[PDB]
Amino acid sequence: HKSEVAHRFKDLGEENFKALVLIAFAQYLQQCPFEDHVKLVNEVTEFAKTCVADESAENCDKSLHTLFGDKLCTVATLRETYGEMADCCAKQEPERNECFLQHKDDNPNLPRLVRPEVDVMCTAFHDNEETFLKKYLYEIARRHPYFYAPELLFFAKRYKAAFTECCQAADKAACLLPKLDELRDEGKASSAKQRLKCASLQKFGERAFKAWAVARLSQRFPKAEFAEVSKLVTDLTKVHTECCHGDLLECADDRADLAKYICENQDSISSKLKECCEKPLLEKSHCIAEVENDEMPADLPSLAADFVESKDVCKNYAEAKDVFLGMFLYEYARRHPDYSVVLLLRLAKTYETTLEKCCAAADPHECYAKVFDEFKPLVEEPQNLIKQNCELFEQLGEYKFQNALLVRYTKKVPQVSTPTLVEVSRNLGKVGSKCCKHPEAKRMPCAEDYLSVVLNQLCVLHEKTPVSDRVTKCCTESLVNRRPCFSALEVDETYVPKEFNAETFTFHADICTLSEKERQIKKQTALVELVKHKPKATKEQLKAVMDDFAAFVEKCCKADDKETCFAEEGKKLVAASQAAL
Ligand SMILES: CCCCCCCCCCCCCCCC(=O)O
Ligand SMILES: CCCCCCCCCCCCCCCC(=O)O
Ligand SMILES: CCCCCCCCCCCCCCCC(=O)O
Repeated sequence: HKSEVAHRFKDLGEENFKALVLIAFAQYLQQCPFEDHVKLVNEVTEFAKTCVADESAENCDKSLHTLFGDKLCTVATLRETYGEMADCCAKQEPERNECFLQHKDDNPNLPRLVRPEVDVMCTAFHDNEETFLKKYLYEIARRHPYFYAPELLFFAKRYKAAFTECCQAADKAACLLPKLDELRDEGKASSAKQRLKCASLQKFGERAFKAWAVARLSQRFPKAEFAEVSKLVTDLTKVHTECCHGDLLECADDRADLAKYICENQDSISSKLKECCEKPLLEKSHCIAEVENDEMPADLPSLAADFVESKDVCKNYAEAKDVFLGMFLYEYARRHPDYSVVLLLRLAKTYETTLEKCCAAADPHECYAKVFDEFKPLVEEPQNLIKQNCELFEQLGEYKFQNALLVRYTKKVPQVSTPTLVEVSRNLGKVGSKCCKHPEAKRMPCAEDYLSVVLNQLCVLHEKTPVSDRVTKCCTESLVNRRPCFSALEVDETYVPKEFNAETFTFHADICTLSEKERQIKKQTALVELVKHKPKATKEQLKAVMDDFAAFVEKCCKADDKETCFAEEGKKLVAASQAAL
């Protein structure tokens, strides 16, 4: 263990080191040009090979934290470009690394990355493959300076995979665009989850996080003993607190540790793990954390012995409340992978709340014998909406369904921005497609999964530009109560309808040109605007107007002189709708 650079270069491989060095630098120095970092990276790599050859050589003894610092502080235009940051360089180390972390900018002012024409990509990718990929790695890096670097590195390679396949396929855009849309979407998702998880830790504190993890880890490793789960939860909770804080190496090394541990103690934890524990350093902890729920033990009791019918319960509770409730959750979670992490927390919070009454009451055993009764309705609420709504998505496909929701929520929260209403109805809709194709024993996690990100995205927009007290309530409640609070929203019976607008219901023959996506967005803005103009309108009345609009369109887009039909027939539609409503 002579040299941390040498170890990390041996550990990683040149090609990975190089990628990670690049992502590291790109995250701290977001206003420098790609070609500058190639210079850095290669300067570091060239250096890193010295030490691999002879860990005694100049500076090899130095700390990665110290060599990264020294590198940063030899950028000349550093005060010019960044200003405050430069002042960090005047600190001797331990603080200096902190000072660079402090003065990172999350969310700079940078132009949106344009996706080129398919053919430009494939061509460039052929012409010069590495410079193509790293360039774009450099661009996502600077735009997400707090994203775990090897996770990012993992996407680059799924990216490389998608070029390698489709730029040798006759119909390039037919292949590539969905693959890339998948990845766009799967990275915004990921890059939100991290922001949520960290924000959850600061606001709600370390306790609740452990609660969450226990439920989770127990769902995943049901054969493990509660102490093992506790060992895991604990270290895992360290890991999130350190990775949030933004130190790459602390986050990395901590994670590495945990992967060693899990694979060394493999038999104690999960059968479904051999696979992952084969994969090399970088992929290990990624893989572990993605992995399937292990199959549950056949020989499995009711909980009721240890948590209802035993005496010694109030003693066992009071002896250590958080550990006893831990045990409750461990036992309840591993019996139910088909529950949402959050569902299981509603059980524990409800349980908790009874013992607070019943251990302090005259007859404890009798104050609480009817408590798993209290769970019955808590488990059915999420189960029912799933059945109800996945039934409804079965009737009307993804699209007709999106419009069902678009009506639903526009009624509930009419004050929302119309685009905002369209995007979430659209996004929700998609969840329906994804999660409803699973069986019932597998739906409720999937949906928690998705809803949680949508529901957050929702609440960030709202944080920035507030529009509704009732929304604010949900976004400023526990991540446990979040989804129900939304489900609890009712039709806004206060709402004053919006002044009719001629232009809003005028359409032109340009929509017949537009892609089915493009069209649908046009149609769907209308439907909202319609809902916001005549909210007191019935589904029947609405399916009426919607069907007319639909015929109208397909009349003027199967007609000579399209433009003048849209002005004339549209004149009718509006008057005849204005009427019916
Ligand atoms: C001059 C030195 C600059 C810093 C070097 C770049 C940092 C790369 C090291 C990250 C190692 C990641 C370890 C994998 C842990 C995991 O499984 O996620
Ligand atoms: C290894 C011990 C883990 C500690 C387990 C904590 C048990 C608490 C379970 C109830 C859910 C807590 C959610 C936070 C919000 C609240 O209820 O106040
Ligand atoms: C920026 C703020 C936008 C807010 C959009 C308000 C619309 C509410 C959407 C909540 C969807 C959650 C799914 C709940 C399922 C249910 O209806 O029971």
